[PDB]
Amino acid sequence: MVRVKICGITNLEDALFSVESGADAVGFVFYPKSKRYISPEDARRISVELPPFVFRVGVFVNEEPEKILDVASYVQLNAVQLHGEEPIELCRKIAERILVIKAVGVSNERDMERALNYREFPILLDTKTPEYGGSGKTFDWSLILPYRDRFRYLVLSGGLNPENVRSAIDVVRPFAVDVSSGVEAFPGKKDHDSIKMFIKNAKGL
Amino acid sequence: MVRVKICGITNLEDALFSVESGADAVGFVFYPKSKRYISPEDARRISVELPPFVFRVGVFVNEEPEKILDVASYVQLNAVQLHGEEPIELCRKIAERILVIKAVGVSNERDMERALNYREFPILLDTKTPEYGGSGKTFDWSLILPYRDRFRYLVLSGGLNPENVRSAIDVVRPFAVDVSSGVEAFPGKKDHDSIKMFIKNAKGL
Repeated sequence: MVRVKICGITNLEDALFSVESGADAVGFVFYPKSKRYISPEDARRISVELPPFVFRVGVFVNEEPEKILDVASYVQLNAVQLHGEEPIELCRKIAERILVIKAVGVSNERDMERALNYREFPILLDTKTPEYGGSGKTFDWSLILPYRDRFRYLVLSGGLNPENVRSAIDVVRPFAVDVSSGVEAFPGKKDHDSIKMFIKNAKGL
Repeated sequence: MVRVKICGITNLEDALFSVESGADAVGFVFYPKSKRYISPEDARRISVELPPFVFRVGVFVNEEPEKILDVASYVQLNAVQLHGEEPIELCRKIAERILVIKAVGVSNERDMERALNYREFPILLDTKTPEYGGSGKTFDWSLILPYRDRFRYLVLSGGLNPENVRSAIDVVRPFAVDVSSGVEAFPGKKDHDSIKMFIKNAKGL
């Protein structure tokens, strides 16, 4: 069965609803220019309130290493998602202290070739970018297939929503699936019926 | 749906099988006198290999605080399970840095009253002790019921096995369920068919 991360959580109620509906991880965006940004202090409040067995992931975009580690210990993150153009050296330094997921933008196979240099880390494939946080009237999920067994663990991301998750999962059969705006009411606020349906469809409940 | 932690993991293959069968957390026992003991070094090897979105919990029994924190950062644990007679002060100090689950032995309601002093932390109720790591031709799960809503998150433990999990869960409706010997081939080695059935029955798959 697939794991599900709900990203862009900005408030306690959305986080708790996610956990109770079956989400395995919640994500906090620590990138200042994001509309889904949450301060380490606001995030800490939420993290501390959440139950065990649910990953708290912090999203950073080209943040300097020392700051990433300080926010992680403060907010008590379980993993760091490096979503910029961080070099493997930076990734390897962070990995000495906390688990790192390297996010890579992907739109064609040259991007998948770039992704293969990071194969030592769990990879989050952020499909069809920039545009927004993801999206497409279904990205050709099959183009990722020939590279699937080259990675240890794969998290599918970008444009996933309640109507298209199952298809994406059937094709790729990833370890996890990730979503932010595909289950939003508006920027920073989740739509509960959407989170419910997304998890039900992704997991086959 | 309930979360499932498989405790007493001593080897990589048992851990990976647990994750792939649906377990949400794996537990490493760092109590030297346990037959399921694993050194921080051996545990680190396994932790580093596991995918994200799966909790690594470390089990300590009356260990001094500084040593608990060192093993946690070294092995990259996501939570600490204090399974001795640790006072709330020790629990509160550890909690400043990493999530803590307080395990409490429970056989009657005086024990549940003792458990209520730790209600600020997620509680693991270790039913019917000492004897072994748990057990009973079903502990009267219903005695925990009147105390259920006093705790934030509850992890049911002790004597759970593939045949009795559903019943225990129906009665209490805990956040999680925990098992070690109920899915073992012998001390330290898991039986894969048992892990499979336990998770399938606990989660209703």
